[PDB]
Amino acid sequence: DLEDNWETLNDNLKVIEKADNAAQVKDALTKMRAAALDAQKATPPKLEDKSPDSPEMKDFRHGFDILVGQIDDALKLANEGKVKEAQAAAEQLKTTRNAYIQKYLILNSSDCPKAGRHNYIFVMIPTLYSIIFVVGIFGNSLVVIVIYFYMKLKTVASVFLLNLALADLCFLLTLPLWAVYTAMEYRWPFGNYLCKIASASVSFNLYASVFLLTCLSIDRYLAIVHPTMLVAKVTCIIIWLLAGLASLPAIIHRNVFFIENTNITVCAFHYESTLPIGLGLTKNILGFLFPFLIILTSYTLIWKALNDDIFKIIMAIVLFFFFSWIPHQIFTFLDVLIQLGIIRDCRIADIVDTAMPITICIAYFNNCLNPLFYGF
Ligand SMILES: CCCc1nc(C(C)(C)O)c(C(=O)O)n1Cc1ccc(-c2ccccc2-c2nnn[nH]2)cc1
Repeated sequence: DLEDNWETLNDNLKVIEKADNAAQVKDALTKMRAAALDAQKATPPKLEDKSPDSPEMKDFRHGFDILVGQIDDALKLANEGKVKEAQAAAEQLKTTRNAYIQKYLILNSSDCPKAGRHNYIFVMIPTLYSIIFVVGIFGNSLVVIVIYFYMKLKTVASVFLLNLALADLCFLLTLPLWAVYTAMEYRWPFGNYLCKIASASVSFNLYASVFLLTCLSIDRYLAIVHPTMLVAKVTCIIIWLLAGLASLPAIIHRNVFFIENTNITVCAFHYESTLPIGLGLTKNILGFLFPFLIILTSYTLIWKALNDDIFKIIMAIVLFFFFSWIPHQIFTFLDVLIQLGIIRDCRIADIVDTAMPITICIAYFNNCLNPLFYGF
């Protein structure tokens, strides 16, 4: 935990400022020495695709030798019983802290920084996120309990729809963190752990859902074109594995970063060959093309052929879900043209950046209205 180490140091360093005697100084200094060594083992935000033996990481750890070496000589004063002398030596860690934020914790400024910053986006988006949240909680909470009661896990279709309800709940728990994020004019108070798991949870919902809907399609194809409860459950737990592993880029590259040397802290992806677009497009093929073709060719048969009740809900979930992702896939494509440097105009950037939040709501609006399709 590298953020906690800096919190431990910055908190202890303030105990030195308000100190009285050498014992109180040493007690705080001895704890700061431990956190530097614990930090020196860690990997910083910007050095993700580099080895522990890289010259970048050798420089990371050398910075924390300069830290520990400075904490040594300050301790030497506190062992001798020199408080006012030691209090000065501890202020040398402020230049190390400053040096550190500049090198690893500042996101490289775009040409169009303010693009997307509009007041209505910071009131519209959170209140949308709030509605999607609480409706979706009571919505998908009702669906799981009626599956235990009424359906009682009778069908093979029933189990995939129970899983989809749970996958929607896992997503919804996190939303409050993005609601306020956007309400705070894009700044993230919740730290670096939650930056990752809350970003891994929305990628999850995309992979989980589409794999679950692929199974609902393949199920309804097999169930009434060529008329396995154990195998369905074996699939569902394997879907969670692949959706977790597909969301593993959210855990690796997401970090809380400052911007342009300011107070406000953003929870952004680090991109850093240009294979991040080359393999940033393999999510679209495996997300869209692999399921979409299988799911179209699944239903185009059984719709034309045709049991009926469960087909009506799955069709409505499937058609909406994919129609919802068209608006966003258009603008996230456009955003990749902006990131690459293909398109310059900041007025165009502004349009894409302001559109993005809205298109994201639409893509994840299904998590609260999927329960409404069960009603029917
Ligand atoms: C439902 C997501 C809510 C959300 N809204 C926003 C903004 C644009 C500020 O309004 C953000 C945001 O970019 O930080 N988020 C997090 C987020 C978005 C997409 C993804 C995502 C979705 C699919 C595939 C990959 C990712 C992803 N992972 N890491 N980075 N993007 C992950 C987290």
